[PDB]
Amino acid sequence: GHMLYINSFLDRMGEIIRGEKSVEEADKLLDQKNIFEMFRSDCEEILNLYKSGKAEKEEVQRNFYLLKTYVVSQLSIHFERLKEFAESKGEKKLDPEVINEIALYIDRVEKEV
Amino acid sequence: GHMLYINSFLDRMGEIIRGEKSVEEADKLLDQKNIFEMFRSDCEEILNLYKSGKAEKEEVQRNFYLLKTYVVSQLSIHFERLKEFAESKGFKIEKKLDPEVINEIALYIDRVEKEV
Repeated sequence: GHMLYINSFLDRMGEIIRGEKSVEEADKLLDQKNIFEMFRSDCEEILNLYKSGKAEKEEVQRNFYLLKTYVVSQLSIHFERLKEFAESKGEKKLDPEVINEIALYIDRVEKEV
Repeated sequence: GHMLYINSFLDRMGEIIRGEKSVEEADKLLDQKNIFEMFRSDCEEILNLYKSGKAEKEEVQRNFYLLKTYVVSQLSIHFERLKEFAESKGFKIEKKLDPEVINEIALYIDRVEKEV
């Protein structure tokens, strides 16, 4: 697989950084509970694509591999970047242990595939 | 939204790391000339999804944003990752990636991003 990559957190960060959406939005985004939920929804959406045959299994597997690798390798850095982007214009953080839980959840959901 | 994200370098790297492809393949992947041509071919595939109506302009705009930001901010890291991976595994690579080449790939994407 080679095309499919849902990631709501990443796209929403990009909207704010490109100045397409208000920096005020960083506040709900930088909330670890909402972040955990965003990824859950991503997982549910990707899985629904597989279940309905709309995306082939290999594209959904690629998306899960990318999503897990994003959470493990980039999410902590991105959160801090966006936290710093926001503050440098006028709070909370993301516990490494929540990041693990997101990775765990993606591992779980995927087993279905 | 958005679902589309073509990136051939990222996927091939991931395939070598996962063991789906031989480590023998890292050497070809990490030739900076092949790297530049790979991103050029990706832009063209992406442009053709738009031009064949398989992806809307905002999907391909998302792909080019991620691809441009991948090149400027992740491509050197993944290059080094893969070297470090091929070395441990016993196939040390004697290739490097010019900062200037990174710049020219980003700039090239920046170029085709300006559309159709």
